[PDB]
Amino acid sequence: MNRKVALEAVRVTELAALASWSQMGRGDKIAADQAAVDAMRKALNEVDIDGTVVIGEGELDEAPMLYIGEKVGAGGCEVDIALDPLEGTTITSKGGANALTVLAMADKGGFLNAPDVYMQKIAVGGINAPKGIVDLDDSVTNNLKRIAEFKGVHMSALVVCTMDRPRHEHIIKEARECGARVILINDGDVSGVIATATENSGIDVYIGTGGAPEGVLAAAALKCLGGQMQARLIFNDEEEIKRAHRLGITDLNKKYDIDDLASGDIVFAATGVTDGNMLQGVKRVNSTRRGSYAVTHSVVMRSTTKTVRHITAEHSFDFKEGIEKFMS
Amino acid sequence: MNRKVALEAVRVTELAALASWSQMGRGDKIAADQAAVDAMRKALNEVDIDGTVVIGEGELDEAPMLYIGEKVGAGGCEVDIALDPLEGTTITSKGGANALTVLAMADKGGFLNAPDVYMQKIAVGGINAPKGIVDLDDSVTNNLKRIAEFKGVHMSALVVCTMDRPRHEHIIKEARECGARVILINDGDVSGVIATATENSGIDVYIGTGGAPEGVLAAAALKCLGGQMQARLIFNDEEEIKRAHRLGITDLNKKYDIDDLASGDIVFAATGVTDGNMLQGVKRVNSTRRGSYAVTHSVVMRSTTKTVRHITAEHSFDFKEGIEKFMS
Amino acid sequence: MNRKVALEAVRVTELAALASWSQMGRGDKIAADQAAVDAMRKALNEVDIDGTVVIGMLYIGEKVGAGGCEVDIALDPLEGTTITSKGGANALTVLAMADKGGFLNAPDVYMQKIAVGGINAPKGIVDLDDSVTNNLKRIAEFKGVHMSALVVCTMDRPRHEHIIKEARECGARVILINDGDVSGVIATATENSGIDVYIGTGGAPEGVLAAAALKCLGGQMQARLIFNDEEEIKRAHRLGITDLNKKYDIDDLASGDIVFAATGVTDGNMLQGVKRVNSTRRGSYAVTHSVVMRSTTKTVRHITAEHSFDFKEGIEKFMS
Amino acid sequence: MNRKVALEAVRVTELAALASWSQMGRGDKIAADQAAVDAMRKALNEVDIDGTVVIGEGELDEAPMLYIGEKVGAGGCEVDIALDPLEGTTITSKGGANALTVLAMADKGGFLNAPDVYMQKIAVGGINAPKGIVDLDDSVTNNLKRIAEFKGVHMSALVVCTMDRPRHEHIIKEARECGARVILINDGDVSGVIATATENSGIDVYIGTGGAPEGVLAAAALKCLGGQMQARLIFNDEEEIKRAHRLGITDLNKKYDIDDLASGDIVFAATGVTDGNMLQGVKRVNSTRRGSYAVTHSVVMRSTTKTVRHITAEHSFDFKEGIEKFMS
Ligand SMILES: O=P(O)(O)OC[C@H]1O[C@](O)(COP(=O)(O)O)[C@@H](O)[C@@H]1O
Ligand SMILES: [Mn+2]
Ligand SMILES: [Mn+2]
Ligand SMILES: [Mn+2]
Ligand SMILES: [Mn+2]
Repeated sequence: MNRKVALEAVRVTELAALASWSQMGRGDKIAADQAAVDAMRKALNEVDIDGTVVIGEGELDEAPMLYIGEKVGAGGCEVDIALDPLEGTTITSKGGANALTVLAMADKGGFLNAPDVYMQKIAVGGINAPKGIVDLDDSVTNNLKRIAEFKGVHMSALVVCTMDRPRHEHIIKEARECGARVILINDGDVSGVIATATENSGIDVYIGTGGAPEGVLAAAALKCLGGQMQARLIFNDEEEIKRAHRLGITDLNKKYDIDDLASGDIVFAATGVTDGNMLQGVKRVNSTRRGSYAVTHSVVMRSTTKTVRHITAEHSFDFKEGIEKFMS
Repeated sequence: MNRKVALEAVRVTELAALASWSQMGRGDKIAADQAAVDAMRKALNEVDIDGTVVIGEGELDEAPMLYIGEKVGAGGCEVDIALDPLEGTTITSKGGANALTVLAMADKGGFLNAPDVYMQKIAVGGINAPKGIVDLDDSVTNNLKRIAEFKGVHMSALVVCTMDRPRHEHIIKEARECGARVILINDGDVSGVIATATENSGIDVYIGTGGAPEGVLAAAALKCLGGQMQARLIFNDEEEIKRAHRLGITDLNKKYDIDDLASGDIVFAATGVTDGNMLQGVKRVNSTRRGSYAVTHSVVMRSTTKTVRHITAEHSFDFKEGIEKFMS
Repeated sequence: MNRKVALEAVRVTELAALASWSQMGRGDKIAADQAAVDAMRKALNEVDIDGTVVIGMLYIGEKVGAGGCEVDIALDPLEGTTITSKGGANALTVLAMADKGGFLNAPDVYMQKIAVGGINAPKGIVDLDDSVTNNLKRIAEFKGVHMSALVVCTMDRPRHEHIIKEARECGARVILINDGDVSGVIATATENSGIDVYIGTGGAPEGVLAAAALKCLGGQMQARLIFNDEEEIKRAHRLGITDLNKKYDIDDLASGDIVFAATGVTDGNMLQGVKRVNSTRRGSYAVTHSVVMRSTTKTVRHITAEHSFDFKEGIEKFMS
Repeated sequence: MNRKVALEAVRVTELAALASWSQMGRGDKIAADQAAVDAMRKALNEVDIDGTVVIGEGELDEAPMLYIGEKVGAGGCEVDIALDPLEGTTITSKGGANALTVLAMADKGGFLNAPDVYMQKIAVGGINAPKGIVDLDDSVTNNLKRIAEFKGVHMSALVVCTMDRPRHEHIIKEARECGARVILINDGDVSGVIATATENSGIDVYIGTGGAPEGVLAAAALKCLGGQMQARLIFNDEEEIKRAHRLGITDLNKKYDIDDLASGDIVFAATGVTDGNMLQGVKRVNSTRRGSYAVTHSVVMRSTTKTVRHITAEHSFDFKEGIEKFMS
C-alpha cells in the first residue's frame, strides 16, 4: 500500500464534505446523502488503487453506488475500503453537530466486514492504555474505575460520552451513580468514539450502541491514535443474521477487540461537515487579500507510520453563485 | 465606569463556569444553576462596583440570590448588572452544546430591564450592517434577501440559525423555500444570536423566539461586536404583563432596536461551559511542564472602546480531587 | 499534471524538514544540506512525475520521480542552510513544480525583487524602476491604508540601506529579517504575517520559488537578475538568457499550472518550525507545519503533521 | 495584593505595546522608547496600587519618567513595580524579533533591584524542575545532561537558546560538542528565557549573558510558570560597580537563585510588539464581519495561584488615520 494513498484519501473526504455542505440545513436527508455518495464515488474513481468496498452504503440490492463488493479506483495496490460518505441520520439536513465524511483503507482483509446492524461499543483513548482496560461484559462501574485509575484522576473528573437515546439510560444512570459526568450527543458516534483519543476534546470514555460500520471506522482511527475499544454486533431480526452469515460471521455474540475490527496497515481520513467534537464544519470565508473560499477541516492518519495530519483547506469559490455548485 | 471593571467581569464568568462544569452532565439542572448562581454572587461581591441587578435570577419573591434590585459589589461606580449565571441549565445537565455563563454591565438605565417573558428576535452581524436591514414585521423572505444583498452572496450561501421548536416551523420552511440553509440548535439562543457577529461561526442570521433576558444580553454583545437586531416582547398572560409594569415596561408592542436594549457604555463578558457556536467549553488538561489545570475560554467586550478580548485561562487543579472542589 | 501531485509534494518537504531539523543549530552547513538533499531526493523519487530539476545530490538537469507527467522542478532542499545550521529564523524546505517550461530557468545569481500580496493587485502596482516611494504610495492606496500603517520587509544587509531609508522617509514601517527572503516575499500574501511589502535583493532560485507561491496565493512581483561577475553571465548564456537587464514579471518567473509546497524548519514569518511535543494521551511526536498550494485551482492547504517518535532515541533517526 | 490588579496590568502592557508598534521599524530607538514610556506611565497611573518603581527606565538623574523610586498608581495595595516599557528598543526600531512590553508587580521588597549591568543567566522550564538542576559554575555539558535526564530525552533532542554574540561562542561550541542543538536569537533574552517554560516554543534551555533588569523580569515570569534559573551580575568597570552599590548591592559575585530575583506574590504581564518566541506581535487586521483592528497578544500570570491567562485583544481602528494615533 503506497505511501501516496494516505494524502489522496483526504481529497475524497473533502469533496464529499463540500457536496454535503451544499445540502446542510436543507431539510432533505436524501439529497444530502446522495450528494455525498456521488462526490465520494466520483473522487474515489480518481484514486490509484484496486479498491473493493467492504463497508459501504449497502448491498447491491439496496444501493446503486458504493455497495458491498463494488470495485473502485483508477488502478493500483489492492485494498479494502470502508466508507461512510456522510455520517449522520439527520445531522446534515438539520445542521446538527458531528456530521462527517469518512474513509478508511486497509490491506485485503484488514477490516471486519460488518453488515449494517447495531454494535455495542466501549472505547477509551491513550497510547499506553492496556488491553483489557475496557470490557463490554464488565459493568460500567468497573470499566470506569479502571479508566480513572489508569488516568490518575478522581471519578468525577471523567467525561463519559454516549448518544441521547433511551437505550442508553442505564449507561447514563450507572455512570452518574458512580460519580462521573455523562454528556450526550445527538448523533455521530464516530466523532464520539474518536474524541476519546483526540487532544482537548473534553471526552474521556465512549459507551453506547450505534452503527457497526461506524464502529469499524472508529477502531481504524484509534488504531492510529492509540486507544482500546471493544465491540459486539447486535441482531434484531433473522435477515440481519443472514447478512452476517453471508459475510462469514457465525459467532454472533463475539466480542471484537480493536485489533479484530481493523488490523494491519490502516489509513483513516475524515472531513468535517458540521462542527463536532472531532473536527470543525465547513465554513464560508471572505478575505480581501485572498478572496472568498470554503474552508474544510480534515484529518488523515496511518497506523504503520502513526503519522497524524490535520489539514485546513481553502477552496476558492464565488459565493454569488449557487452553493450547489459544490456538488460533483 | 472605570476601565478596570471590564477585565474584572471575566473572572466572575470564569468562576461561574468552573462551578457549572463540576455539574456538567450530572443530569441535575437545579444543582448546576445554583452552583453557578452561588459562584457568580460571591465573585461579584469582589468587583469594585456599586452594582444593581436589573436582569437576574428573578424577583426577590422567587430568587434568594441575584434577584431584581439586589445590590452587589465591593464598592465603586454605579452600574446596572444584567446577568445569566448559567445560560443553558438543561444544556449543562446533559452536556449539550452552547452552555455559557454571562454578565453584562451598563451605566444606570442602560439596559431594557426585561421581564422573564418570551421575545421575538432577528439578528445579523457585520459592523457596517445598516439600521433597517432587518425588521420583525417584514417577511423572512425580504429580510434574507436584504441580508444576502448586503453580504454580496447568493441566498443559498446564507446559514440561518433558529431553535429546534414547533413555534419556528414557519421560519424554517420559509427560509428553506427561498433557498437559504437553516440549521437548528437545541438550546442557547444567546450563543445563537452572538454567532451572527462572531468570526468563523458559520452562522449568518438568527431568527427566533426565546427568553427576553437572553436577547438583552445578546444585544449587549452585538452592540460591542457590530450587527443589527430587532426584538419584541410577547405577553401570553396577565401575570407577564404584571411583571412588565413592575419593571416599568408599559409599551407592550414596542419593537426594540438594538440601541433600545443596550445603550451607552456596555461591557459584555461570557465564559464557555460546554462547546458551542461561540465559545469552547471547559477542559481538563495535563502537562508535564505545568501540571494539570482546567482551561476556560472567555470573551469580554466594551462598546465605547469596541475592544474585544479573547481569554484562555489556565486554572491549576489536582484532578485526584473531587470535581466539586471547583464550586463557589 | 494530475491532481494527485499536490498532496504528494508536501510529503517531500515534510521529510526534508525533519531531516534538516535533526541538524538544526549544529553549526554544520554541509551536514544540514546533505541531510535535507538526501531526504528530498529519496522522497521525490516516490512522486509520480517525470521531473527535471530546472532550479536548485540535486543538480540542474537531474531527472527525478517514479514516472508520470512531465514537470519542471524548482527546489530548495533547505532554504537557509546557513539558517538551519545556526538556528536562525525563516528556515524552510521548499518545492515547486510547473508544467514544462513553466519556470524561469534561473542561474544561481542575485536578483532584485519587489512584491506585494492580494488577489486583486493589478500588474504594475510594483515596478523596480519606480521609486520606493511611488511603489509604496500605490500599495497604500490599494490596501486602503495610511502610509504609516504599511510594513515593508527587507533583509538586514548594507545593500538595502537606501531602500530602508527611502521607505522610512516616506513614512512606512520597515522591518528587517536576517535571512530567508522566500518567507519574506511570501509573507506579503500570508494572512496575519504583519508584512505588506517585500523589497530587496536575494537569490534568484529563491525568487522563482516565491513567485510560484504568489501565483498561487495572489499578488504581484517583479524581479531583475544581477550580474556582478563574468562567470554568472556565462552561466546565464548557457541557460539561454541573453537580455541580462530584463525585468521579469511574476508571470515570467512562474507560469501555467504550478504547485508550491513548503514546510518550516525554524519559526519564521511564513511557517512555524518543527516542534518536539509530549502529550499524555498521544505520546511524543515531532510536529511539522506545511503549506501546499496550486495555481489553477487556487486551493491552499495548511497541514499540521504529528510524527510519532521516541525522543530517548537520537534525533538523527529523523534522517532518511 | 487584590486579584483585581492582575488583569489591570494587561491593559498597561497592551497600551505600551500599541504605542511601540507605531514606532516599529522607524529606525528611531529613542522615539520608540519614549512612546512606550509615555503610554505605560499614563496607564499605570490608572491602576489601583501604591506602586514604587524598583526596576524602570533609569535613575531620576537620567530618566524623567518611570525612574527608580518614582511612585505610580491611583492608590491601593502597596507594591513594588518592575518595568520594561519596551524590551527591545533597538529591536522595535528595526522590526526585529522578540520585542515585548513587560510589567511585574510584587510585595514590597520582592524583587532584586537590579542595576543596569550585564548578568550571566541559565534557565529551564517545568514545574517539577528541582533547584540545582542548573548552576552557572557547572559546565555547560553537565547542566545539559541533567536537563536531558529531567525531560526524559536524548541530549540531541535538546534545543539550547542563546544570543548571537561573541561572548557566547564557548557556550555554543560546548553545547554542540556534547550533542545538543543550539538556536540563536539576535536580541530579547526576556523572551528567550521565558520560552523555556512556554508551550510550543521549541526551546528547552536558555544560557547567556544579558541585561540584569531583564533577568529579574524573566525570573518573575518563571516563578509564575514553573522553572529554575540562576543568575550572576558581572562588572566590566567602576561605573558598573557604582551602579550596583547605589542600589545597595555589595556582594558582587553572588549567584542568585530564582527566589533571590523575585519572591513572594508576583504578577507578571507582557504584550508582544514584534513576533517572538514567547508572544506574537501586534498585527493589522481587516475583517468583513468585524471591520479593521489592531490585534495584540498578551499573557498575565500570578505566582501564588499559578493561574495563566492568554489574551488576544482586538482594538478597533481606522487605518486610514495615522498610526501615531496609537500613541498616548
Ligand atoms: O545587546 P547586548 O549589549 O549585547 O545585551 C543584550 C541585552 O539588551 C537587550 O538585547 C535589549 O536591548 P534594546 O532594548 O536596546 O533592544 C536584551 O534582550 C539583552 O538583555
Ligand atoms: Mn452515512
Ligand atoms: Mn439562566
Ligand atoms: Mn539551496
Ligand atoms: Mn526597555
